[PDB]
Amino acid sequence: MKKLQIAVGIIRNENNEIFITRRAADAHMANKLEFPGGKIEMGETPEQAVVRELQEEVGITPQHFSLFEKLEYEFPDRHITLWFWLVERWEGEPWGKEGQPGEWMSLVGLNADDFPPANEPVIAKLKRL
Ligand SMILES: Nc1nc2c([nH]c(=O)n2[C@H]2C[C@H](O)[C@@H](COP(=O)(O)OP(=O)(O)OP(=O)(O)O)O2)c(=O)[nH]1
Ligand code: NA
Ligand code: NA
Repeated sequence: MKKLQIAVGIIRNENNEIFITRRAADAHMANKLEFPGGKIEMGETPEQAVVRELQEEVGITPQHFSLFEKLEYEFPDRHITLWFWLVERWEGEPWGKEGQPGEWMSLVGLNADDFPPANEPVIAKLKRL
């Protein structure tokens, strides 16, 4: 099975809300809630990837973020490594720049069942911040 490196951004505002998008019906992990992000490309670092992905997907430039969690997940047909970046400062206002659903969700109200299963320990970790 193919093995991908994925960089995602946990976009947290000052009211402890997270900017969460929903994946398309024909995507892998279809219809799931997600942190915006995507594939790290050849020639780019994980730090560069999360910046580029958040610019493409939601129209913000992260600054002074940090690695919140790195983990491996074996899906039924693919293995990925997920780089979860905590993004607490950024330029711009996040929106559905690719036409995807996107909105602010209270951290305490997040339900891990709504996300890909790889996100479960990260969501649990965020809720103890
Ligand atoms: N973006 C994102 N992906 C996640 C999360 N949790 C999780 O297991 N994934 C998985 C789903 C996918 O298998 C993979 C992300 O791939 P993607 O479809 O977002 O990649 P991409 O946008 O770069 O794809 P492409 O259209 O550029 O080719 O990581 C998450 O919180 N955010
Ligand atoms: Na991508
Ligand atoms: Na993506």
